[PDB]
Amino acid sequence: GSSGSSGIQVFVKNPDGGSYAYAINPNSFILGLKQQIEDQQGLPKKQQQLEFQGQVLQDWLGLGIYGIQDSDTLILSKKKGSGPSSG
Repeated sequence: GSSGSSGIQVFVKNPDGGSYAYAINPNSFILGLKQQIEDQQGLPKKQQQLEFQGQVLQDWLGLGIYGIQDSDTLILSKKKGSGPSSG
């Protein structure tokens, strides 16, 4: 387990059947959190899409801009599709 007086703990529910508690500052940018999921899970950000209360969290929108709090849940869904251009 982990802990930290500073920062909020969010649960990332994967489309598989589980959830992982991630650590990220509330002032940080959304993208920041995603990265951690791309380096931990290996899944590409462009794919990983977290939605809250039915809203797409941008990258330039801090975790606060929306109003996210600690002990919150985040749904993960891979972009259903694939382009012929892979870089």
